[PDB]
Amino acid sequence: NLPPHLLFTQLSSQYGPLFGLYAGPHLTLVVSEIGLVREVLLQRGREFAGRPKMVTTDLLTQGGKDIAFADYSPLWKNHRRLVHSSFTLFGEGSNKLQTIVQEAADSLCEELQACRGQSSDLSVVLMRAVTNVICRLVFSSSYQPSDPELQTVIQYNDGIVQTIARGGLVDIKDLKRLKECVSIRDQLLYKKLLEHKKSLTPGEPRDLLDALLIGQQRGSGGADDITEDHVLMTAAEAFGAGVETTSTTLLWTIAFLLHHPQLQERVQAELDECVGVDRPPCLSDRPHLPLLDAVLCEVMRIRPVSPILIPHVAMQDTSLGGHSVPKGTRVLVNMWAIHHDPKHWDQPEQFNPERFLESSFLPFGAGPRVCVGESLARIELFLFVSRPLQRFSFSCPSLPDLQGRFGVVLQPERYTVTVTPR
Ligand SMILES: CC(=O)[C@H]1CC[C@H]2[C@@H]3CCC4=CC(=O)CC[C@]4(C)[C@H]3CC[C@]12C
Repeated sequence: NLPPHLLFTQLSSQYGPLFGLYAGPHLTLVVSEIGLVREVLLQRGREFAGRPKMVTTDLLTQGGKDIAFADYSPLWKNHRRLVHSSFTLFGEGSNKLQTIVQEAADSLCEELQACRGQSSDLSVVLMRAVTNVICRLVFSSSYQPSDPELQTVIQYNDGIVQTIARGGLVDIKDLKRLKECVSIRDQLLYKKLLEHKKSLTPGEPRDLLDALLIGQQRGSGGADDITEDHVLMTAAEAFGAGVETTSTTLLWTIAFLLHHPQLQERVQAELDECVGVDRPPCLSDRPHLPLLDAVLCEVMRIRPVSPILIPHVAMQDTSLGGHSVPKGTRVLVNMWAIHHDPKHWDQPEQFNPERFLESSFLPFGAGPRVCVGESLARIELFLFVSRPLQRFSFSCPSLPDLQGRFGVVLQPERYTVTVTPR
């Protein structure tokens, strides 16, 4: 009838913004209002920082050794501290990410030239580009578009997406097809991991994978220290969490610029004044591109990639609203609600980047469980989007459907778009 994110958004008007669903022994709360969600993420962030141990996830994360589906704990804090710093170093700390992402936007731009004068479907092409970026950032891969090993990775990532899309988080088989995908994935990375452990300079540099292995190098004894399996799982997750979210956010951006050609022209003016028409845009231009940033913020608001977050589990007996919340309780954060709440947003259903130009905006979550790839994401999307807008104009050749479909993320239905440069 109606997807859960809209259903509970819709019920929040008449009945409350906190809803309790029952199934089996576990209570499941759904939270559709900013104060409540802030209570879960920030205010009692630590209490609700647990994750649920499903069987798909176990396969995925070799038993909860990743970041996303592991419980808050001494081991998980060191692990994430290790991760967070790794990313910071590659993005803010220097220009390895900038370079990776610029040089990839080249390839992407080049691929698009050749697609003129078609009414191409991009999505594959972008998928490729963001996947390549993450291959680069994690292994120092040097694949070009045609490369078969890159093609392997997209194919096992793709299989995992397809598999999960049909089936379970079981919030609210064929589980063998995942194991298969997972195995080829686990092996290929491990190989890369072996290749990396052999050539390893701690001072620096040269890779997210290096950076974890160093961190794991410094690994006194069991209790709260990361094994090597977490390194591998964290590398796998950089794709798992990073590709489909980033590619989709790009797919929406473009989808919306088709509906708003004027706005696409306005951002293109911004780029022309501020950046050359030759120079590639780089991170230092960010402050000087206020509209673009607005556009990006708006896309992330209006079509949240995960309109319901992965559950937050109640680590101890706690409370929410003024209501007690037993240990083990699952809490679904309704990202669509808080991003479409008319109490907090004027014309929340209209695409208006100007609303970010002049509070309950949490595109990356927040609190202990906040996105660990936020800095990387933001840089990815800035760099990617400035370049194609600088080099290309995207028009309709009937306009794409902006409702959205739920794969493993919320995403627009496949569309054709005319791609035209200068
Ligand atoms: C909540 C969020 O936006 C991110 C954080 C972790 C991410 C998940 C991590 C596991 C995963 C692996 C994949 O290969 C596909 C997408 C999924 C299913 C990811 C969907 C987006 C998630 C759920």
